[PDB]
Amino acid sequence: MILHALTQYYQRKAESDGGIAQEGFENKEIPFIIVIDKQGNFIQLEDTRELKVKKKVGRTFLVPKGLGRSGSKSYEVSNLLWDHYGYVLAYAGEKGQEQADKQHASFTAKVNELKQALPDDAGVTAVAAFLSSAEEKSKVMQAANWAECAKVKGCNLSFRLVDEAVDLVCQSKAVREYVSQANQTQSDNAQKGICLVTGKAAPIARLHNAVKGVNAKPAPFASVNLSAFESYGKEQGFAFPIGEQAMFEYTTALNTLLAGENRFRIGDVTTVCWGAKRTPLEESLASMING
RNA sequence: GAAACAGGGUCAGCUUGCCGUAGGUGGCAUCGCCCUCGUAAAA
Repeated sequence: MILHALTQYYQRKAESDGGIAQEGFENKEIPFIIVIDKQGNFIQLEDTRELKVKKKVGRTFLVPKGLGRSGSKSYEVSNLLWDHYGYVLAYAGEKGQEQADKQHASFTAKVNELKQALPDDAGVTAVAAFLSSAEEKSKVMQAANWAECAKVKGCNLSFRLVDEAVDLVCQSKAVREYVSQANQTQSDNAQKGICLVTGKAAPIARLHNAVKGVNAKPAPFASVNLSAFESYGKEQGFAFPIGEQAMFEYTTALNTLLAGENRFRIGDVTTVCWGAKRTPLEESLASMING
């Protein structure tokens, strides 16, 4: 009942003010956010990096998912608004600026289609004009704040537009409904059965969402990657069919648990710990008592 | 839901006195004493 249980807990977190990502997001940490007006052009640069024992990568913002780069044609894929410096600002960082430019090229296009698919939000218009006039930040990326010089702890920056100061353009309502309906449409495009978890016919998710914490590297919960494990011609990640919506559900539930206090990580075997009726008052304890 | 290695090896070694010494001693009557006796045996 592994995956089904994970899904149960995701449902609990969603329904119980747990503030988990809503089917359409990941709580990616933004090292710093560019504050913009209707034209941006470096209205301000806030650095969010101020955090715990180390100078971390910002405040936890349930921004759209990391669409993942996966190497070769990295620049083609670009996260929705929050993204890599070369994608967003076309900051050089190194000779890998040309690719960054291409990164920027697609990121712009992404933002541009974000404007085209979702107009009437000042944020996307703002970032579009921002991309047009990134020179205003071409100085700022060495004027206000820095990216720790290769691709580290300043990378994965994002955009916040002035006049709200607390809500990221990524997590802005308008952009949110866009990304949710987009996750719905692209899902509708793909095949439609069957969930291993909800058991309903639903979009099968290739590339399970790489839950983070058990391995040192964030790792797939279940990714039939190598060719042999590819069992019955389902051939990569359909080998296991799980509803992509439910894929999100459980992978986020697992991520939260793995990052929650419930991680009594005995040596290798990290051990999350649910409660079907969440908050059974033992869930928080179960690590403290076995660890 | 077939085919699938825990694997290919890895001195516990190297070496180290249980020793240097250390009275069983000093010493203490076997004693004090006691009839083999009373006796029957020259065929």
